[PDB]
Amino acid sequence: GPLGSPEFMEGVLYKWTNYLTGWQPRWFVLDNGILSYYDSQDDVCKGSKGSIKMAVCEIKVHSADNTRMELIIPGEQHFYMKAVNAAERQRWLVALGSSKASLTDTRT
Repeated sequence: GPLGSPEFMEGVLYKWTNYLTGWQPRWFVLDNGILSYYDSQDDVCKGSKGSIKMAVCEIKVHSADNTRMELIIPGEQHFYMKAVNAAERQRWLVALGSSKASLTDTRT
């Protein structure tokens, strides 16, 4: 994953809401082992209202290189994330996937 270059990642992901609404892009940034969500980029500066703690949350990454990844945090969870394309997904995989590999606390 992150090698030498600063381990920072930012962008949006597909988030499922309802069948009527379809899909809604939401803003996510990976920093310091925490994956935080915001309403927009400007909203980031206001201060996070909520975040996903990667050290306690699994980013589900297997092998198939494509946009589909899953975030599971026991209690809240049910976060499905999908990038623009598999390449974009790989960017998230660089920051997030490194967290998966030998992560803390009781997993699975």
